[PDB]
This record gives sequence, C-alpha cells and structure tokens, in this order.
Amino acid sequence: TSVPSSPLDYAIFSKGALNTNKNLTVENGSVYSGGDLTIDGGAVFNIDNLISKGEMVINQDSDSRCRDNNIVVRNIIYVEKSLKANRISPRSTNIDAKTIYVGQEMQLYGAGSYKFVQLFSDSNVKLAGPGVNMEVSTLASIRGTLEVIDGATVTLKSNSAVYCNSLVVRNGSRLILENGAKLYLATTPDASTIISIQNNGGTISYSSSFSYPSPPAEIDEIRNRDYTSGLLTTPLPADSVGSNQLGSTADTSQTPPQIVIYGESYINDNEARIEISARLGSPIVDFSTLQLHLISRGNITFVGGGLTIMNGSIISLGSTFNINATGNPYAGLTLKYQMPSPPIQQDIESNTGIQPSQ
Ligand SMILES: [Mg+2]
Repeated sequence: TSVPSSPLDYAIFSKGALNTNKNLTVENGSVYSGGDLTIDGGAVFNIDNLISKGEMVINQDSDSRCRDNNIVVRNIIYVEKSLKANRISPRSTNIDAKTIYVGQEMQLYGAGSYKFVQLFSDSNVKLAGPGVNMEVSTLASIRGTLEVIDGATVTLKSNSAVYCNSLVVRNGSRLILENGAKLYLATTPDASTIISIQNNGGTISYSSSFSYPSPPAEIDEIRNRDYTSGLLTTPLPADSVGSNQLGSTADTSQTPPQIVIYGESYINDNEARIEISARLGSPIVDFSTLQLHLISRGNITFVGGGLTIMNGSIISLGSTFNINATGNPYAGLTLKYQMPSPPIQQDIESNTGIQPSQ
C-alpha cells in the first residue's frame, strides 16, 4: 500500500504532462506524471503504482502493428482529474488494479475488462459501450452516479460493499451482484434500471442512509506530496566526450555496468549510444547490455525502426514530456525497471537536488 516518494523508484517519472509512445511495455517500478498522463495505444504494464496529477487518458489504436492495452497495477492508480478510456474497435483496454482513485469523472468507453479491488471516485463513474465490463472485488465508493449503458456491465463480486449516490443502467446493460455483495444507493432508481440488476444472493439498500468510505491514507499522501521538492534549475550536466550535448556518469563496479545519461534539452538514443560508448570506453550497438537511466528536461526519442529494449529508468524534469519513436511509430519500447546503484543514485541526487519530504 506504500507509494514511493523518490523519482528514483519510478520506471518512468515525469514532472509535468507525460505522453507515452505506442507499444510501450513496462515491467516493475511505478509510473508518475505531475500533469496530464496520456497513454498511447498498446500499453502493457505490470507496475506497482500509476499516478497522474492531472487528467489520465488511455487510447486505443486499431493499426495491426499495435495491440490491446493490458495494464496491471499492484497497488494504486491515482488520477487527480478525470480518467478516460477511449474506444477504437476492435481493441480492448484491460486494467487490473488493487486501488483506484479518481478525483473527477471515470469514463470507460473502450471495451475491456476493468477489475478493481477498491474503487474511490469523487464524482461519476460512466461505462458506455459493448464489451465494457467492470468488476469490483471488495469495495467501491462513488459520490456521484454509477452509469452503466449501451452494453456495459458491472459485477459486484461476493461480499463486496459498494456505496453510490445513484444508479442508472439502460440500453442492454446489466449490474450483477454475486452472493453476499451489498449495494447501497442514496436514491432510488427508475424501473428500467431496477429490472437491469441481476441479484444473485446479494442485498440492495435503496435510498439508504450510510456513510461513504474514505480513500485510504495513501491517497491524501499522494495528493499532498510535492514529488519534486528541492528540485534545482541548474541545467543537467553535459560533458565534452561523446556527444557534447549530453552528460554521463558510469558505475563499473558491477557487471553489467550502470550508466546515467543526462540531456538537458532532449535525449535521442543514437546520441545516447555515442555518449555511452565514450564513457564506458567500448562499442555499443544497443542497451540490453546495460543498466541505463535517461534523465532529460525535454523529450526522449528512440530512432530505430525496431523494438528498443532497456533496463533502468526514464526521468523527465522538464515542463512536459513525450516518449517518441520516430523509426516507425509502432517500433515499441520495453522497459524493465531497475533501481540505480548507490553511486548513481547519489550522482542524480546531487545534480537535481530532489529531496523527498520525510
Ligand atoms: Mg558528452
């Protein structure tokens, strides 16, 4: 349930708005955006936390070089504003999270399986369209309306507890209660809605007097933490070797070695490889050979036609951040998170000054 305080815990950390590339695969760590977080089609994540301090948007892309979104979050999805899962047939957006909080509206249009242990919304939750299927396994607190339309379904799993102001279900949609599930509604719905509920041994309390569950502590922690406390405005380092526009520090005390690349204005990967080769004193064709940390205040671009595989992390400390693939928008990036070694942690801390609040 703990959410990491330091940008070094993140597979991808963005100070400002984050726009991902298509066919992004992320394994381990967390992902954070201090502004709007736009996830492009074909995201496949298996991460601990996914945080946006703005709007979150999850896109779909029917190009045959693309694929479905499959987002698995072991702890928390946090969205300060609205979450919007867009719809492009015949794609799916599958999301499986322990805890999701959305401060404004949750709008699920793209088909997919959305599975939450606990859901907290400070507004409405709207599912619209064929194949849009949500399951709540334990708890949900929805301060506005739960709207389930146009073929969408919602399943309240056994012994779950769900608290909503209002419920609307119409247009070929269903709300399913499994055994012992408890639904509490502050109001009484219309006839059509009621006849769209399939109650398999649960209980519905209509126009019920109840208190909402409040989001777990972790939520207010995320809301009140300034994730870039202490951040300097010093430009990221550059050095004369390699590419004059980039800087680097290496840790060769392990094998494979670790390296941090700094690009104040941007980083492009073929230029990063020139910096890497110069710093390590050896030829480098790719990155699977290496633990790599890329830190910029501009965009990070992967220029190959093909998939880039890396181990490490990506940190943007600029106002906004795009991960771009210009060889072919579908080239893809696979990122396996790895914590930097202590010397590289210290180097990054020194050059940026981020000091998380204790
Ligand atoms: Mg250089």
